[PDB]
Amino acid sequence: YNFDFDVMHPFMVRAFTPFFRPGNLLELGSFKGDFTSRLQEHFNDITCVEASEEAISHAQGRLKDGITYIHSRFEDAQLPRRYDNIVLTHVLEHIDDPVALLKRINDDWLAEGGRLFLVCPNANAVSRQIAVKMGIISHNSAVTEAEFAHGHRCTYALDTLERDASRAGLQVTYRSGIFFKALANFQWDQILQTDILSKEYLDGCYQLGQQYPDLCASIFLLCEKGINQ
Amino acid sequence: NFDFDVMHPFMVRAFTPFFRPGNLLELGSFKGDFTSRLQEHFNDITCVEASEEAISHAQGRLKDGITYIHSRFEDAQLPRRYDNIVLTHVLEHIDDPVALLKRINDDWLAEGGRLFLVCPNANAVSRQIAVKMGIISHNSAVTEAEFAHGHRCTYALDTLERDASRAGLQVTYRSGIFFKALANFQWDQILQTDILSKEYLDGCYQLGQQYPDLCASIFLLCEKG
Amino acid sequence: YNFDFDVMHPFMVRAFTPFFRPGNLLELGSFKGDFTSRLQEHFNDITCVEASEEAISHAQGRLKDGITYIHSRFEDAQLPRRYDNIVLTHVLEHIDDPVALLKRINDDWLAEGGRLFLVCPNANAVSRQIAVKMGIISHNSAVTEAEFAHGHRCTYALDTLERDASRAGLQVTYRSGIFFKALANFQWDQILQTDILSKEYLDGCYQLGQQYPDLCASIFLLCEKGINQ
Amino acid sequence: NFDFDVMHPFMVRAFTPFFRPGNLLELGSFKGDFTSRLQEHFNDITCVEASEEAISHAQGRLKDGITYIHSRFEDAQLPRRYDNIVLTHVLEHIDDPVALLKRINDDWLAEGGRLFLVCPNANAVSRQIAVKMGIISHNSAVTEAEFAHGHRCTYALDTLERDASRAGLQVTYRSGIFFKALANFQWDQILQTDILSKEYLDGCYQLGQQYPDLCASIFLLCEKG
Ligand SMILES: [Cl-]
Ligand SMILES: [Cl-]
Ligand code: NA
Ligand code: NA
Repeated sequence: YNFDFDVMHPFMVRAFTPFFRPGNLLELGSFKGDFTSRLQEHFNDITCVEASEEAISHAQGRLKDGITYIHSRFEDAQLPRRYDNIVLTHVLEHIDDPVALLKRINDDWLAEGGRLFLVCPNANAVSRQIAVKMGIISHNSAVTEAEFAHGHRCTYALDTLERDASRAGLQVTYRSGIFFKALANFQWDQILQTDILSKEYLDGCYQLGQQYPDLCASIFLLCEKGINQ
Repeated sequence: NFDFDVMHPFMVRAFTPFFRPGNLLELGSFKGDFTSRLQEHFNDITCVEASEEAISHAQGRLKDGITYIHSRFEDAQLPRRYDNIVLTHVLEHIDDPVALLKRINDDWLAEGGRLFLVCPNANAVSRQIAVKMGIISHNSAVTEAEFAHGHRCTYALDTLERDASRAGLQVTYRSGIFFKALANFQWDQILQTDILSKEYLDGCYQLGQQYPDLCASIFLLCEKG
Repeated sequence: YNFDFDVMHPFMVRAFTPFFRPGNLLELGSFKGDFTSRLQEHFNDITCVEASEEAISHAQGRLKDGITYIHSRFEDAQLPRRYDNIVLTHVLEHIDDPVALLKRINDDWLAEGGRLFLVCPNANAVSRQIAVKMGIISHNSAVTEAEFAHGHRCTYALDTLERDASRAGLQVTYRSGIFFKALANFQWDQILQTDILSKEYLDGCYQLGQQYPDLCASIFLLCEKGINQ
Repeated sequence: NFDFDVMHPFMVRAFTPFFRPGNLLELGSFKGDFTSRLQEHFNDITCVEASEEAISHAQGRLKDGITYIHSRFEDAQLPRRYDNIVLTHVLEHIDDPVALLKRINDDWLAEGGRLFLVCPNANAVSRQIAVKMGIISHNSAVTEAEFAHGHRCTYALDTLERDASRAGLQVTYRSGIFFKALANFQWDQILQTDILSKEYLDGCYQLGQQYPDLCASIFLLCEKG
């Protein structure tokens, strides 16, 4: 059990489902294709952009047909088309110039009526706030040493995430949160090996999280295209 | 009027990303004040309203493309099932709310259809301040004036989802509409002044989504169970 | 490990400590003396009112000197004195007429300058809200069957608790919450047998709970005497 | 003025149940506006203020029982240690806030003494609405105007407790003062009207305690580590 892959990925797909547009999907930062496989249950026409040849090859081997793979960094990517749905989940925090990426999404890649599904780890998640109170993390939006090593350049909260989307020219249509998270991953991974927490308890955390977006594991902005000339 | 001038447009904004293609049923359409806004999104709207006077008034002021059904909910015979059903600021008046919601689930929602269920929120900031002030006993109380207006309940997210769930609906999304720190009587006064802008109101709508429990109205997006 | 006795009792004493007045203390509903023993670290002159002869006898055996024991129901209790500190923790929810008890506290028992420490289980605790979303409990302020069996007649939240204090003539001076609680007791009691959660993590829950009173395990009103004639 | 007329009295209300018997030190007492309120609770108050003009003004308008110390914090030589230390709306101006807090911990607090640390809150409702409106980039930003006024930080509970902790203080209680949904410029306008009562303001103070993160100002009660 990995909390991110086994718990968060499915709830993210749940969170997105009511907002999906008919048509195609673009997955930015598809890596090894773990999230793509869930998206394939919803879309037959998926385009995947990933900078790592190794990751993109693994995906290619594992996933079913109907994926267009684009091996590129986002700033160099030349896409053949515009997209009805764009997924950017746990990628923006790794980008040196996040406004410039969101701006490409707005200006170059969103179809008319298209939607961006923008999801990042939340600074203000309960578990993270507890770690801040414990002094393990200096403050909520801090980037820790491990985090920086893993490539994080920011730790978004709803305030700074909407700022950057807004700065990029996107229209933010909906703000929400995914999964009320009171334990840290290291704790989840241990507890999930036990029968202490049920699947219903997890579903409850998802359900309650919608009522306290600011306290969830990940925060979620639904965005639409704004006119920029 | 805060409710018609501020709340109605934000309710439509909140629904817009969830609307399904197809038709729409408005339950409790009254004089058509909300229907007019919905007409910007749908050419095929069916309206159910028990007051003949109200429904007559709407018919007078709305554009073509409306099927009007003059009936109590318990008596209503609808000719189709619906991709979108709106029940906004109605359920808190209903003596047996779960029974109405169960008709929606079992009879009126199309497969794939969505119910837009919106009710005034007991935990709204302005109401909580009124409770702290001793004006209202507690958040989910029904005041004498509200009871006189026909309220039988003051929903919060907990009680509203309970009733939807008991009816057999699948509650898909929970949210709030408008971060509300002032009472209607105060808004109606301040709205005559230039102390608050439209951008302020927009800001309250945006912030509201981040604190659903504190909003003016709470919103459950539901699907057929 | 019992979450209530091992985790909540000590945090309750922490929560109270900054507000304690010099002088004596009255503990209403002292039962077997589990909480009294912690209070004895702070006060040498404690008066304990308890309706159960069995419980009050157990306390008597176990606790150190400096306790005045009063075996009475609250409505019949004739106390010799007024008190600088009154503790009513997890008792008010068991009372058929809670305003009438709080009114005795205001009118008969609080000394001038005296403080009431009023603590009840919170309807809106995170764990409880999750159980509501799971459909195990109908709504936050519901009283479940097990709860009713244990003697609960109400499940307070900050709104209804301040209402009743106010109705009784008390002045509510401070509102807070004790312990950010995302798991149910049955889960705590299992997890506490493991090394999954540390003492620092628990302290973090206490610390964060103060910032979200409405979501804590127990809610806490600090009250002072109001004039009633 | 919202800050002097509403905020100051609620700050005293918030401190009152935590006050220790003994003496009190007010750091950054300026013209004595807050000191006058504290004088209702303490006969032995020591005031530290760097502006000679300000401190002269206070001396003119305050009652006996005040020791005035005209000094920068870094230079201040205090004759005693203090049972109560007040540092309200000062720390956000200090270039090295942890260094000031460390002097408080190590040199000025009496054993058993309490520090009343209060700063304007980045996550205040009114500020969050301003951020959603695009007026301020984000909650903890410092605006040009605020920077011109000397702010170097916009604290929230997370950053304020971080700095107190780094100084070696023991953070004993965390709270908020005043649930604030309107900006000062809006309060100052609405306060001229009769749209909001004193009971409304009291209600905002009461509700604020239940949502510290959303208050006008945040309040840490600290003790010596
Ligand atoms: Cl159907
Ligand atoms: Cl000392
Ligand atoms: Na442009
Ligand atoms: Na009386």
